[PDB]
Parts: sequence; C-alpha cells; structure tokens
Amino acid sequence: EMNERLEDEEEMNAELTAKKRKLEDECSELKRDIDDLEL
Amino acid sequence: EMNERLEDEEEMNAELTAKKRKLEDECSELKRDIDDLEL
Repeated sequence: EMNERLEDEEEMNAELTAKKRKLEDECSELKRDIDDLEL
Repeated sequence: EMNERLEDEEEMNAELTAKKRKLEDECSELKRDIDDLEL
C-alpha cells in the first residue's frame, strides 16, 4: 500500500515538473517580448 | 521511510505547487497587461 501511493505522488511530481517546465518556458517568452517592446 | 517519503512529497508537492502559484500568477498578469497595453 505504501508503494502504490508514493508512486502516485512521484508521477504527480512528474506531472508538476513537466507543467512547471512549460511555465518557465512560456513565462520567459512573454517576459522577453514585453521587455524588448518597452525599449 | 516510505511513510516519511509521503511526508516528503506532500510538502514537496506543496513547495512546487506554491512556486507554480507564483508562475501561474505572473504569466496571467503578463497576458492581461499585454491586452491593456495593446488597447
């Protein structure tokens, strides 16, 4: 039982980190363009 | 330990999701403020 649920949170750890990577990416795209534009 | 790792990954899930809360917030202010800026 302890393994079957920890594996839930680890795949969730991946589900988080994947989205997190997609965040850091998209946040930097938007942030870049705005900063360039303001110049 | 397996139980301790649940206590690890719940807080780890919280630390990540809290970062995600900052990442999601900024990106939304980014996309919104662009809209105002374009108007």
